[PDB]
Amino acid sequence: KVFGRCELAAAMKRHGLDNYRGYSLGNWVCAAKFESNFNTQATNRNTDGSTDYGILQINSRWWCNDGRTPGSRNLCNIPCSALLSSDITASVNCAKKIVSDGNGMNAWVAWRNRCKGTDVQAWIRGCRL
Ligand SMILES: [Cl-]
Ligand SMILES: [Cl-]
Ligand SMILES: [Cl-]
Ligand SMILES: [Cl-]
Ligand SMILES: [Cl-]
Ligand SMILES: [Cl-]
Ligand SMILES: [Cl-]
Ligand SMILES: [Cl-]
Ligand code: NA
Repeated sequence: KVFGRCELAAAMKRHGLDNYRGYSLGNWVCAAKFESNFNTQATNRNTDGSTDYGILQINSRWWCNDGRTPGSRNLCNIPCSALLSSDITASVNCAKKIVSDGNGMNAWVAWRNRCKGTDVQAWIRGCRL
């Protein structure tokens, strides 16, 4: 599924991401925009042989199991394929663990490079929330 901006914002809010660990909803929407372009099916192979999965590009080295990332953990206890669902519950549940891991949203390199410090509230502008 390719979410609409305000559509994803509403789903993230429903699922308890707005202000989770202090990060406003615009931060999460901005991260999803630059990680996956709002596409739940997005996958991206990393140079280390791990893969990033779903609307928040959660990575198989630590967070999910794909059976093909040697030495990796599965700290969210989910198959990475669960992160590709039209329903964002698994991705949100796992994002909450990630953002609680110590470095906040700096875990998402596209957040740090493209969202952090910007006017992130623009991403939820005009949304009925
Ligand atoms: Cl957009
Ligand atoms: Cl915001
Ligand atoms: Cl593996
Ligand atoms: Cl493969
Ligand atoms: Cl594990
Ligand atoms: Cl699995
Ligand atoms: Cl959803
Ligand atoms: Cl933080
Ligand atoms: Na893994």
